Amino acid sequence: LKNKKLSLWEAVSMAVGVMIGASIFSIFGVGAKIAGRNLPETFILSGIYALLVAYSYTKLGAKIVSNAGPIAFIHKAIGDNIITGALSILLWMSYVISIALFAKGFAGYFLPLINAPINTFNIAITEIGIVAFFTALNFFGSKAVGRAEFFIVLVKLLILGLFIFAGLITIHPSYVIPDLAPSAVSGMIFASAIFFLSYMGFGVITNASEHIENPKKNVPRAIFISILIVMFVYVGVAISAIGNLPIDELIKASENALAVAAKPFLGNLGFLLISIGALFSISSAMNATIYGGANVAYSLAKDGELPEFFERKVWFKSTEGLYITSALGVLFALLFNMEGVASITSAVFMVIYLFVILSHYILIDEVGGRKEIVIFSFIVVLGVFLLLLYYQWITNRFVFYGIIATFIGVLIFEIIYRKVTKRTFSNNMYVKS
Ligand SMILES: CCCCCCCCCC
Ligand SMILES: CCCCCCCCCC
Repeated sequence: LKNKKLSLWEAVSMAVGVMIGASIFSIFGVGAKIAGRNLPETFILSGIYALLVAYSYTKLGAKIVSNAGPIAFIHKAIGDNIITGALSILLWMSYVISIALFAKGFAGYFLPLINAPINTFNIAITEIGIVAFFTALNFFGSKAVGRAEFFIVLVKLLILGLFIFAGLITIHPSYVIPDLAPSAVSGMIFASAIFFLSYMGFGVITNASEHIENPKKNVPRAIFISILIVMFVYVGVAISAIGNLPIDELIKASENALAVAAKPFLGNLGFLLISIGALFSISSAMNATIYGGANVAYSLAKDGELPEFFERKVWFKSTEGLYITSALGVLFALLFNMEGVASITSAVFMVIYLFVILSHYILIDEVGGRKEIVIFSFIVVLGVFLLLLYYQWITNRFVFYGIIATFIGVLIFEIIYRKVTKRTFSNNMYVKS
């Protein structure tokens, strides 16, 4: 008896697909708004943060194998307690808010495509509709869409290959050169904090590590390769879009930026292709996030453990979790705007990453690595976290309290859940590895 395993390239594709769905087709507009022409440099900077985090994930994942992902690293370092417990809930939440992000991104490209007006109602309906669709998919087609994921990722990479290389032919180099004004530089740095989520490949990979062939080798390789691929794609797309459309026209077309940005150099067929590619990209990212991420993370948080053998591409256990995940996802999507959801997601990922970096530090004699680099990584991510919170405090204080309420709500829930259920975590998550 054995799990259906992913090869290296399938694992790479999975992370690349999720990352592109979020960065290219969901939050790209927000980046044009905050970073403007410095957006290409924002992606690079966010990629540096991602690589610093990757240093820890790759060292830990070469030694520890578990579908519990970061929660296995954390348990191995600090044992079982309310922190470990709350982090398992937080990892689930990170998938929940990502679902809101994808739903929003889908609505943004979908409504202009069908000529529907942008309303608070039309947006709301389309988000509810797309989430409900992926919820229902559990019962009829989540595995089949799963088999289509690899081919959707290839196609959107080609489409974005076209966008990059055709776009570069006609770019104005005069709007490609980085703006070094103090306010252009500081917008670039604030955006980088929001755009940390652009490299959210860690989740789907490590939550699938036992379903990955030769995981001690291929989990670290998939994390590193996928980050490098998307770094090149993002920079190519930001330059091409920015060099072809007035920066203030990117911002008005925020919800579907790249389809409007394709028009100058690919005409109405480019608008159509980018829009259709966006819908498939986001769709495939949502399937990977729900069936592969959220299903795993919910069961681990609820049970304190996972089955040794299960189908990743369905809601394999505790079906109530599927409805809870979808309902909370729709809630976040209705309450906040794209920049809001992006900020909350990025904040949550940073807290997970900090505890992984800490775990790497505690377990350094066992897993290896340089203590200097690990401390450096921790300080960077913490700094970026606080920059994000500061930015929210001055820009949108509702988002600020939203972020704080999430962390606090998660910790309080853990204490109450642990007391009600007696649920505990053990080294049986990773002991066999
Ligand atoms: C608004 C409901 C959308 C219906 C699902 C369509 C599948 C997405 C593929 C483009
Ligand atoms: C993430 C914590 C999940 C708690 C829900 C348990 C409900 C049990 C349904 C029978």
